[PDB]
Amino acid sequence: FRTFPGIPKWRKTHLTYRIVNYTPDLPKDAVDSAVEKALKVWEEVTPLTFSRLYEGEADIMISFAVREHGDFYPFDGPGNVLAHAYAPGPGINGDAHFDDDEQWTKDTTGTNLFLVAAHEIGHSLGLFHSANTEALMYPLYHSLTDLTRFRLSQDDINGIQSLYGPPPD
Ligand SMILES: [Ca+2]
Ligand SMILES: [Ca+2]
Ligand SMILES: [Ca+2]
Ligand SMILES: [Zn+2]
Ligand SMILES: [Zn+2]
Repeated sequence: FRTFPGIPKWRKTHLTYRIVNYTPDLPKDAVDSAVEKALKVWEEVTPLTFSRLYEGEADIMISFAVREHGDFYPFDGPGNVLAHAYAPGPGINGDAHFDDDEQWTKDTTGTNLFLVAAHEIGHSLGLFHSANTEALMYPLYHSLTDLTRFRLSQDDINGIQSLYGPPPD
């Protein structure tokens, strides 16, 4: 595992999230599930908790965008960059943007939302790119057909617990 410079991390244990908009690619409740599922992955191995907001600014703002959206890093059309997120902090920090020029799916027939979400939210919680090929933080998005087999790798667990520790009890 690897962490950002000056090891940015949330100084609080309870974080809020907000799904700013929805993609035409999927039913709305499939986006919610993917996100809440992605949150569970991290929540389970740390004392971190999450709650949802539908107004105001949440710690982690989630949205779907195309090309040039609200920042200095415009998306790039089909394929390649799938999504991007900011390390812990105020404002756009912790925020996660997803490229809609991809076909987001609940399965592996295009770009699986849950898988990329899990990855991006890694970045939101302070994790950088791992060198371990079997890790979720590894920069390689494979069309991991076997979602049925997915398991957070010990490397990812090590890295997130380095910042927030194991669950309370
Ligand atoms: Ca934020
Ligand atoms: Ca792209
Ligand atoms: Ca699309
Ligand atoms: Zn962006
Ligand atoms: Zn990444």
